[PDB]
Amino acid sequence: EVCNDEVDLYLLMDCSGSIRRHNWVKHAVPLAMKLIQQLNLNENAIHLYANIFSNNAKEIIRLHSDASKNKEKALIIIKSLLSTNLPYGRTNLSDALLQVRKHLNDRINRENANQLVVILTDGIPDSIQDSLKESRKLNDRGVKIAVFGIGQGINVAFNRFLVGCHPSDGKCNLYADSAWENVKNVIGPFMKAVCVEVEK
Ligand SMILES: [Cl-]
Ligand SMILES: [Mg+2]
Ligand SMILES: [Mg+2]
Repeated sequence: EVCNDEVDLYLLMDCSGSIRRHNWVKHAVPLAMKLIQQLNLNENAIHLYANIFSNNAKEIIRLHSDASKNKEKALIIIKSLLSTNLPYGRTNLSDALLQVRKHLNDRINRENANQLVVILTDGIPDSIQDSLKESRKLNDRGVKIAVFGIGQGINVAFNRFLVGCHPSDGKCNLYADSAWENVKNVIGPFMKAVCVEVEK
C-alpha cells in the first residue's frame, strides 16, 4: 500500500446535502473505500479514525478499535454509510477538526505516530475563521492536514491555505481535487503524495 508508516489517520468525510444522494452512493462512499484501500491498516502501521460531518461531526470508526487496524472491518463500516439518511445538511468542518483535537487533548492518539487529517469535501466550511483556528491548533500539535476537493462547490485557495500551501502557486502535495465522475482515478496518486509528505 502507498501509505505504510506509523500514522494515526483521521478521515473527515463531508456528508453535506450538496453532494446529492446519487453521488453519495456512486462516488463518495466508493471513494472513501478506495482511500482506505491505500492504507496499511495494522497495529504497527496505520490506525484509522473516521467521522462524517455536515451539521455536526459524527464518529463512525473509533481510533485504535478493531476497524481502525483492519481494512476489511473498516470497509464494512464505510459501506454501511449507504444504508442511512445521508447526505444532508451544511459543512461544519470546524466541528470535525475539533473532534480530532479532542483526541489529542485526551492523549488518545499514539504519541509516537505521525498525525494526519484527510478531509474529503465538496464545499467551503460554514466558518472559514473557526476552521482555520482549529487547523492552527492542530498544526501546533504536529498534525498535518490534507484535502481532497470534489466538484464545483469547493474553493481551491481556501483548501490550499488549510493544508499549508500558497493559495495558487507551486506544488501542493497535500491537496488534490476531482470532478465527481473521476474521484477514483485521483485518490491513489493523492494518497501516495500525501503519505510521501507525511514521511518527510
Ligand atoms: Cl465550519
Ligand atoms: Mg466551529
Ligand atoms: Mg457541500
